[PDB]
Amino acid sequence: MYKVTLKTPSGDKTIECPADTYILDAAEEAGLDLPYSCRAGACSSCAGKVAAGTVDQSDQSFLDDAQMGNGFVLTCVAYPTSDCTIQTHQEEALYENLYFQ
Ligand code: FES
Repeated sequence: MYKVTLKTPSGDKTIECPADTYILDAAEEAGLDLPYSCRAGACSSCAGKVAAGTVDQSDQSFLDDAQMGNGFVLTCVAYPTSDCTIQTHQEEALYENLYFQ
């Protein structure tokens, strides 16, 4: 898998997310304070933030490719296309920016 360090409001943890399996599976495995939702992309409140590396969230709701470069991504239907660091609870970041990055 790819090693993605999820940045949670409680800290950070490196998970192993397969190139076929969405981050949240490995994310919850790692022990994050990450909720569980649809895994189908019915919303974007559970939108992770690509702090580092990259992931596959092309079919994200109202998030665009540029947002991924900005470091804004989806946790439900996305997984690392490389080893990365992914912020969790920063859903707003796609909506505005959250001023994190
Ligand atoms: S629950 Fe609908 S996208 Fe996470």
